[PDB]
Amino acid sequence: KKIGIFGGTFDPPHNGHLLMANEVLYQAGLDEIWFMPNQIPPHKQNEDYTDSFHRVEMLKLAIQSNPSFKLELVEMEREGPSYTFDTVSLLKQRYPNDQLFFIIGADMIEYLPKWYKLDELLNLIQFIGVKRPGFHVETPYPLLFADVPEFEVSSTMIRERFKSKKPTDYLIPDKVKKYVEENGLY
Amino acid sequence: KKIGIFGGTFDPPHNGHLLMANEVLYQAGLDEIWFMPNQIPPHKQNEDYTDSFHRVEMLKLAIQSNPSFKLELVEMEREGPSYTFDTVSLLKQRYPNDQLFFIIGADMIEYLPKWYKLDELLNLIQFIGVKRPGFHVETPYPLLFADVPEFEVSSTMIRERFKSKKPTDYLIPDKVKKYVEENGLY
Ligand SMILES: Nc1ncnc2c1ncn2[C@H]1O[C@H](COP(=O)(O)OP(=O)(O)OC[C@H]2O[C@@H]([n+]3cccc(C(=O)O)c3)[C@H](O)[C@@H]2O)[C@H](O)[C@@H]1O
Ligand SMILES: Nc1ncnc2c1ncn2[C@H]1O[C@H](COP(=O)(O)OP(=O)(O)OC[C@H]2O[C@@H]([n+]3cccc(C(=O)O)c3)[C@H](O)[C@@H]2O)[C@H](O)[C@@H]1O
Repeated sequence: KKIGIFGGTFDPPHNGHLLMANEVLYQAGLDEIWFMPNQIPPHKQNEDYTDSFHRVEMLKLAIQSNPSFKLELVEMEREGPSYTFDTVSLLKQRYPNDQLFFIIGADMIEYLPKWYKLDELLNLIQFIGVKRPGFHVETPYPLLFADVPEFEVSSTMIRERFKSKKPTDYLIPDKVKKYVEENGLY
Repeated sequence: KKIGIFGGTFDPPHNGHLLMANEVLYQAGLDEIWFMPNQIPPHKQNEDYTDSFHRVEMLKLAIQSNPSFKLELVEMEREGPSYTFDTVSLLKQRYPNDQLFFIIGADMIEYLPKWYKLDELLNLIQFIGVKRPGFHVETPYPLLFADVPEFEVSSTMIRERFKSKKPTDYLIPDKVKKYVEENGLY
């Protein structure tokens, strides 16, 4: 079972995610994409990253309509900063017969260096890069690519959008927008 | 009444369209965007557009959920190649008290020169340029700009996608995908 782990803090989740996952899904020839949400984002524990419960909620709304997208709360499986090396380690254990790939966008590609235990991690799983507008890939690390239309949208956009009351339409599912307004986020 | 005429042949209409329009609507402080479908695309009369009726049908689906998006079939009422001069002329007559702006993406911007009566049209109404990924703005014509998130997605993408059965999800309203599938398009 060829699976693509798509970790992210999704605060909030937006179309850009949906499109990349859905495109990587096809391009890397995967069976299902796994949206894995951080308990507490490793690279940002000093940034004020929404309570998790709302992230997993917003996440569930953004991916319901796609049969091939599946939630994965394995990192929510208990306390401490969610370091991919630790998680992937664990995952390769629960699912030893499945083919696993991790997915990141241009953005993170630039961050590979600052990233806990990347040299051990890269040995565990293979990485798939996409290419996000504004950032750019180039890494000196083993990484496979997947052509994916560039879509300029990041959560931080929406958050500011959602606070200065700017559009946010056609950038996040109409379901995710409501949850935010409803549950008072951003 | 501040209006942004958003002409296109929309074959098919896609999120890129929806996104740009909804942004320009904000960025240029307009009251509503008018999606204006060609009867027969001026700049490509020897290609294949799809009979129109479907373009208007697909167009109608894409913009239903947005109260500020409106359909304008003015060009559909009177035969022959839909030249923006002729039309904007007429428009500036039916609506003498409303503020009218036209809208194009980097795509069209590059094309301003090969464009029936630009010099006289430019006199009639003000254009608002966006910027599409792949193309790029630079023109020697009087044009205003509206910052709008780059979204690399074209109808010609979809058409090919919809015919080599590739994803198309998250690129066109799901209502638009159905119409195509049901009505045997592309
Ligand atoms: N338009 C777009 N086109 C393509 N991708 C886009 C995108 N907008 C956001 N994305 C991003 O969406 C995904 C994730 O969303 P987002 O919430 O922004 O992701 P983010 O919070 O920045 O972090 C990405 C993941 O990498 C892991 N990480 C990060 C840093 C350090 C370490 C470590 O162990 O040391 C691990 C962790 O699992 C995290 O969930 C991809 O990472 C991608 O970069
Ligand atoms: N991702 C994206 N980001 C921003 N904009 C994007 C876009 N993808 C498509 N678009 C385009 O969508 C809009 C229209 O859709 P589309 O079907 O592609 O538009 P298109 O068929 O290329 O032509 C644009 C409009 O210009 C007029 N025109 C064109 C050529 C010659 C003459 C003449 O007077 O001789 C007149 C005509 O009224 C038409 O409605 C904008 O033109 C924009 O460029």
